[PDB]
Amino acid sequence: FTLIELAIVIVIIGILVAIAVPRFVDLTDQANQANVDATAAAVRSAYAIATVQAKG
Amino acid sequence: FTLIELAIVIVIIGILVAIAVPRFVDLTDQANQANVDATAAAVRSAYAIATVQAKG
Repeated sequence: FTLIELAIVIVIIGILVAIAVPRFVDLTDQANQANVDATAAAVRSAYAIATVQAKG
Repeated sequence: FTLIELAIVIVIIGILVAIAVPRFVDLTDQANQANVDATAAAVRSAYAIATVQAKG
C-alpha cells in the first residue's frame, strides 16, 4: 500500500471508531416477571376450566 | 382473562341460553272462580247455621 492510502486509513479508522455502541443489558428480570404473570393468567384460566370439568 | 377462557365463555353462554323458560300467565281468572265458588259454599253453610240461630 502507498503511504497516502495508509494515511487515509489512519484518518478513517479514527472516525469509524468514536461512534456510540449499545450496552448489552441483563433484561432477564423484566422478561422473567412477564413470564410469571403470563403463566399466572394461564393457571387462572386452567383452574376455571377445571371447575367445569370437575363439576365442583 | 386469557383468549382461551373467553372462547370457552363464548361457547358456554350460547348453550346456557337456548333453554326453554316458562311464560308467566295471568291465572287470576281460574283462581277468582275458585274463590267465588269456595265463598259460595261458605255462604250456604253460614245461611244454614243462621236458620238454626234464627229459629226460622
